[PDB]
This record gives sequence, structure tokens and C-alpha cells, in this order.
Amino acid sequence: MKIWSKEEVVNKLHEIKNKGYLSVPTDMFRTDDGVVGQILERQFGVQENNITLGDLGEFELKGMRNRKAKSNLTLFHKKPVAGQTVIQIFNRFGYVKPEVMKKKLFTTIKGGRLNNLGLTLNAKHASEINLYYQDEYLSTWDLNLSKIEKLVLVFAETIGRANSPEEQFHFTKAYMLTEINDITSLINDGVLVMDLCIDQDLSKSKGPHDRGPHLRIPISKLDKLYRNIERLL
Repeated sequence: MKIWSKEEVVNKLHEIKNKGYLSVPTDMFRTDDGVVGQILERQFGVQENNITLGDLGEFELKGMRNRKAKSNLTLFHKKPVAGQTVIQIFNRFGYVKPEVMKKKLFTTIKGGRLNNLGLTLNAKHASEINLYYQDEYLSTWDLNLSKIEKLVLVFAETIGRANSPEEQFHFTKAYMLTEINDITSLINDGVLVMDLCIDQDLSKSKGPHDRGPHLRIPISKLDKLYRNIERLL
């Protein structure tokens, strides 16, 4: 595997910035989300969302649009490893509305407080996030501290409408984030936020459409998660 140096990363960041506004490659398969990171990876010449730096270790490579308004960094996008599945949560806590029925669970969940549905998060160690309804346990996600310990986060200015085929991206700022704080307090103080998003056309014979649970943190709160935030570009 390719080993990078920090200087190589910084040089690459400048190389990309110097190209100006980049278009979305058409040979690239795309879903509804993640285009910024896809382009960033292509510009780094890599096929995954991480790179290994010499003695410094493995860094996630993440891209975001630059916005004045609030935005969120995604920390994970995955299913629980134990307890109730996302579908079993959806079946129980989702609600029905109409023409003919559709069922839905679009909810945001934090530690420290129950939300409108009675749902909340708890951690005993950083390593693990548990979904409860009130004091009843439901499911568990693992948070891989090792994966998020070290991050190269790159911001793009854009022209054109977000997620359109004609959108263009100019990567102009980047940061190296390391030295991760104990996440227990960030979960239990409501800093890290989970979302569940599942719905279903109850007339049809198609299964539920689960967009996949996310754990996210506001960009404005990154200094609560990382003790060392260094501007690279």
C-alpha cells in the first residue's frame, strides 16, 4: 500500500486547490450523498476514504462543502452490531399516515435527554453507544475510536446547486484533526447526534427503505472532540 508523508499531503492539497473549480466526473457512480468525498478521494488518487502517513498512522480523508450556516461531520454510517435491528426499531416506533398508507421513522437522538418518542443515547465507555426507549435498552453501535482518531478534513467552495450534475467544487481549506477526547461526555452531554431514517409504502410488497443510521457532530463543535486541530491549507 502507498505510504504518504505529511508534506506530501500538504502538497497534494495545494495541487488540488490550484486546479480551481472541479466538475463531477461522469464515470463516477453516485448516490444521493457523499459526492464531495468521492471527488476528494479521486483527487488524492485513492479508492478509499483513508490514507496512511509514515510514523503518524492512518487518517480518514473527508470532504465537506463550506457553509456559513450549520453543517455536520458524519462519524459513522452503519447498522447496530447488537440488539434490535433498525427495522425492528422502525416497526415499533414508526408511525402511519396517508390515498393509502405509508409508515415512517425519521428521528434524531441524543444523550442526556429523551426526545419526543421517549428515545435517548447512553455510553459506559466511548467505545460503545446504546439506544434506549426511556430506561428500556434497545440496540448498540460500536464507535471505532481508532478510525476517527485522526482526520484530514477538506472544505470546498461550490458553484451550482448542491448535489446537481453541474455542481463544481474548489477545495480551499483543510485541517488535520487528532488527539481525540473521551467521547463518553460528548454522547451523554448531547454533542454527538444519531439519526434514524426509515420509511415504507405499506401498499407495496417492497421492504422498508433504511438510509442507514448516522452518528454526526456539528462542525462548530469539533474542538470538543479533537484536542489538536491544525490548518494545513
